[PDB]
Amino acid sequence: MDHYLYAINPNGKLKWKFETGGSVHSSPAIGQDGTIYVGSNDHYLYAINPNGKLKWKFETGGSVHSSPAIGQDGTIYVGSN
Amino acid sequence: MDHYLYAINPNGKLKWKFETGGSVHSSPAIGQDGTIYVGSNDHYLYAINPNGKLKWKFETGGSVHSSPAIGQDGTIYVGSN
Amino acid sequence: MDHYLYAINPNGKLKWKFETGGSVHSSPAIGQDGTIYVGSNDHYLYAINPNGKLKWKFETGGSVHSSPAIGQDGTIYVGSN
Amino acid sequence: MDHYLYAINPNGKLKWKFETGGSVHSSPAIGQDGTIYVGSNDHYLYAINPNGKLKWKFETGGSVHSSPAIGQDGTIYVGSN
Repeated sequence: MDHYLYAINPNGKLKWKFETGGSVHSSPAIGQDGTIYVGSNDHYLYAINPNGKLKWKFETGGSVHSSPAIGQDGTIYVGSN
Repeated sequence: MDHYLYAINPNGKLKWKFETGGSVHSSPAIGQDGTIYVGSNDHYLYAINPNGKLKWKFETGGSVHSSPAIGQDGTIYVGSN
Repeated sequence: MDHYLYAINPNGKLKWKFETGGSVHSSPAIGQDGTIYVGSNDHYLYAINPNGKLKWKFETGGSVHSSPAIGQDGTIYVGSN
Repeated sequence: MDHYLYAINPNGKLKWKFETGGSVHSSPAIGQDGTIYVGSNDHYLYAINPNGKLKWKFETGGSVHSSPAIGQDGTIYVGSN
């Protein structure tokens, strides 16, 4: 499979996709600085930069179907399976 | 099973329905000009006008479960299976 | 099973629950007038009043795991399975 | 499998994790005082402080897949299986 997070332009064209190690069921969230957070079936929560490069990957105990929330001070909240 | 994205008035009467290729697990998102986006299990991220006409669809490698998010500049982000 | 939509108070106590005909996997959305919209495994999208009584129920072709969006003019958008 | 709700800093380092009873499919939501809410497959809608301490949990009849929504007045809405 593909396992990618997609970033698509208003005109229908691709901007970038980013690869995780498993399927992306989480829905993306976007913090004040433009960072995109999303979970994967591969265990991690991923921080991707607006241009599509990894920022960091945090590792939890299981797959991530829960979708992140961002609180005022920038904390990212998400559950794990 | 149904497979549509439904537009329904606050009064409860249907406004329009747009048939996609498979079940819509994806929750829609609304951009600045009012375009509605939503994944489809037919592997596409769809984008609909406020009048039920297809604007465009973007082909992903797999089923799109993830619900899209929209950045400040209109970029549409979403994950695929 | 229960099939209910729950409305819980900041203090942990119950305000009301509402019964559908099947399981509630959709996540709720809230329109400007306080109306709560959510889907069910039983096929319908449900409009519930702030006090917990039905407002109307719209019927689609399949179960509703997609979660609704509300656009500016009050349209409710949701997919079906 | 993991079962936690994770709080992670914008820098990527863990802030706290709060163990719930089962997998967290539910996506969290953030209220006015900063309380984080989230369902759990252990049949509860949880509510966490910004410091990883349980505020309260509310027992539903079944697994809570739905992600909560919050009204103007702080009421927490959510659906159950």
